[PDB]
Amino acid sequence: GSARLKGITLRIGVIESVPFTIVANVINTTKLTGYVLDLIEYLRDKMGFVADVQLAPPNTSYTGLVLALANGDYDIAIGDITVTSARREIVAFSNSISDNSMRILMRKGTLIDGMDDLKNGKIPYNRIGIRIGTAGEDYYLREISGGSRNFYPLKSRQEMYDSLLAGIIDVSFMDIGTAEYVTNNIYCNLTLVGEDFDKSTFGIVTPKEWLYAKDLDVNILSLRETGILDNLKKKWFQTKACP
Amino acid sequence: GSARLKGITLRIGVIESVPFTIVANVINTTKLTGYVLDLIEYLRDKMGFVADVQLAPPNTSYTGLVLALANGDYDIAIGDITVTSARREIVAFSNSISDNSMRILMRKGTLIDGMDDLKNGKIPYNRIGIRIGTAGEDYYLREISGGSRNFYPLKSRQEMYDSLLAGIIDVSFMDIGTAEYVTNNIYCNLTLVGEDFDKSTFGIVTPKEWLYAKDLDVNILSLRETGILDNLKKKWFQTKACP
Ligand code: MET
Ligand code: MET
Ligand SMILES: [Cl-]
Ligand SMILES: [Cl-]
Ligand SMILES: [Cl-]
Ligand SMILES: [Cl-]
Ligand SMILES: [Cl-]
Ligand SMILES: [Cl-]
Ligand SMILES: [Cl-]
Repeated sequence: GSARLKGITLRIGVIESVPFTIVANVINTTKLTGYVLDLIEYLRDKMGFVADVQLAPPNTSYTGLVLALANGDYDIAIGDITVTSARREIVAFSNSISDNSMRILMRKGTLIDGMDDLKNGKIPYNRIGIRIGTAGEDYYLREISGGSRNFYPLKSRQEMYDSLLAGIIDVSFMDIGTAEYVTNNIYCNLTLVGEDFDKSTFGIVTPKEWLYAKDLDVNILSLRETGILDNLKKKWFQTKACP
Repeated sequence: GSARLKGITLRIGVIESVPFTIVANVINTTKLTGYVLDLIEYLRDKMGFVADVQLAPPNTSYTGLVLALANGDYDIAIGDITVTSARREIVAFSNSISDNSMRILMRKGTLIDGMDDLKNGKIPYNRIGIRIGTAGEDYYLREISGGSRNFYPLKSRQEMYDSLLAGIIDVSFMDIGTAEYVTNNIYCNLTLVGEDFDKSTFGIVTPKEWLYAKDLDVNILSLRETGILDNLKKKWFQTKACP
């Protein structure tokens, strides 16, 4: 059957990723803001659930978040979470909240023209940094290395940026939204190269055969139709600090 | 509960729309080809269902196709079918098979800059053609006419083209993929104008709470990941016959 989320408490898993989910230390506690938190508020206001927002532990991967939900740790998870076939085997996803694709990230001045350089072996595989438990890893294993885990593994975006800046790796992969955001606002010495790749979608993770699937989907689609999702994207992503 | 589609017969509703579902008569019998027919065969090969493909009667609308499925006339429906909030109330949708948006269609030479001209009343409402029972109608009512069905109603794409060419209407709306195909291959004197609008997705229509939801979704996502959906889009949409 189906039912409405009105009155229900949802444990909502979120994962740090600026400007989707921004974690600020304050004194001492944490305050969450961002596209995701604003989305939650639009859904809460319309649907009437009580939002119990739970930030995933540091270094949790995207796959880890999904598995945690599947094991009953959260009721739903909201973020820049790519819909993939392996994930869909164990959880369901809402209608898409955003289109997505990936970009190559590198230091400015690095002699890389695009994905051909990665696939032709111009870069040593152990100098391609890949965050384990991400769709980027899925792409890498499918399209670059033929199943071999021969990349430089990364535990977080922060390790990615630090390793690029330190010259420990030469490239990595990011989703296009955050890729643009961080290269235009935080790391002025990092840049994007090549064509975008792996066109995909982000969706809200839910349990398989969830009682509340229809309620959530109708509401997401209504936010899409009425321009709210576009408004939130502009609010959080249309900024550029770097000169 | 859940089940696999192997060995199961699916009645698959399709709807004429070149080059998604292309309908020919031959000598008397009907032949179907296109992106949709190829997609069905990719899914059949991997999932092992028995395909019973059924073409919707002439002048069936997109809303009509969805309602026919909800009434039990089909098991699934595959085509250039937009996922909307109103439809999700009565049916479910698979994982997206394609991103989508709409374009303004017009005769070459018509002095329309973009959607603002329609919203400002540059065009008399009876010269804006809208196919009833489509997402274009939904958009018109929400964003242009404040709920007033004051447009020139159309029963099919053919009536849309004929009406534009005869000078009975000045503009209509199409999905981007087919809009490009038709103006680049069939009607060389029609053209597209303005920014894209109503970003959306296409999905396979299924019953709500369907037993086979996961099997279908995992397989669509696998076709995405392995590049088959990209290959199919290239095969059917890359052509440009017009000079
Ligand atoms: C470029 S990989 C970034 C994370 C990705 N959106 C995921 O869900 O795995
Ligand atoms: C521009 S409306 C074209 C039909 C649309 N894809 C629908 O499902 O209603
Ligand atoms: Cl969707
Ligand atoms: Cl990323
Ligand atoms: Cl499911
Ligand atoms: Cl999707
Ligand atoms: Cl416009
Ligand atoms: Cl169309
Ligand atoms: Cl449902």
